Amino acid sequence: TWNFHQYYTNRNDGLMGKLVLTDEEKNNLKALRKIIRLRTRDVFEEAKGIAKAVKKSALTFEIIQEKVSTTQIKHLSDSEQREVAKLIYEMDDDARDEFLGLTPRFWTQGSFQYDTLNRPFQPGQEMDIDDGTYMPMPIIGHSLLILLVDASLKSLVAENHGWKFEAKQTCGRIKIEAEKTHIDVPMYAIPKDEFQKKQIAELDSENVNLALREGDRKWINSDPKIVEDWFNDSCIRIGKHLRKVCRFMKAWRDAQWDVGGPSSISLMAATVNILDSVAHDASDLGETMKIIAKHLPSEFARGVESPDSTDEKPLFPPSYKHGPREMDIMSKLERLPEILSSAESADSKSEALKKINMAFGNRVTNSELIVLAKA
Ligand SMILES: [Mg+2]
Repeated sequence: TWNFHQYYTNRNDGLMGKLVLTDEEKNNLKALRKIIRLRTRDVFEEAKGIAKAVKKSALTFEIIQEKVSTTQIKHLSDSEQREVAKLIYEMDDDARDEFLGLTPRFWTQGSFQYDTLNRPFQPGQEMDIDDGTYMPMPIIGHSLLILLVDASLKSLVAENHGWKFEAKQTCGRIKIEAEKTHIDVPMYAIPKDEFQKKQIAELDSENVNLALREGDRKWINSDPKIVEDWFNDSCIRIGKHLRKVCRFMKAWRDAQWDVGGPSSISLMAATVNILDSVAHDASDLGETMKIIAKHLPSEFARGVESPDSTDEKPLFPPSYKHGPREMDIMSKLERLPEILSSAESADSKSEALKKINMAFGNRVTNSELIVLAKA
């Protein structure tokens, strides 16, 4: 019978040592995010410069266009530039007024904010950085904001070799395969007055709207602060070990799937439900990971519901809604406890390391992190 606590938690050779990024990596991602923010704000200032020239000495559309083709918005297709120029021209005094006072704001979400960003494992796997841009509007164009953020990202891509722009449904994305990193930029709309009033010092989820790229619906009520709050709360409530086991389950997914698998947020939600309803010992994360693995299939089978009550879709669908994908996820889920149990009862440290590395991959190599269990 073996103990795997050091295998999991050691910050040098242990799994945690292999997943957490160094302060340098962490700062390179902050620098990249700062770059994206600066360019977004700059492109908005250029566009607003044009619009301000429109409010002032009213100019012709063909002139507006000529000015637009000189700003970083020149990194859009000639048709998109046409769209931008148009929307800026067709603007009424009011919309233009509101627009000239709009300055985009930013707030990061996902792993990087939760502090659960794992070093990518298999080739193709990358670091996900979601940095949302919030537009303080009342209650302006959807297309105009989408085009301005798009123009910011494409303008940054036109400056760097190996960078790519991908237009996804809930965001515009910048990929950097060579650096194994990618940054999504979802756009939200928030109430202006409440934003200013709170600034002179939390908004209301009911008024935080996520813009959708295509479809009949161009906005949906979605606040990331809900999930962030929920996880932070669950972290204080459960303990410092929740983030660790969440990182471990995510690493497990990253090791069992080169691409795909259950979302990290479903694994997190389930893991928190388990740690909330089952007794465990934080001074032994191997035992805890065994409990978690043991209760995960039963959690994913019943279905995992988002900690956001406004979310109508679940993080993971229940059993009677499972297709090949969810059945595959249930296959691996049900295969993990057998691996931890097998590894626990190995015949040597090296074989225990071999068996336990069947779940998280060959990342931990030091077999001395595994030790005999005390009576
Ligand atoms: Mg993302």
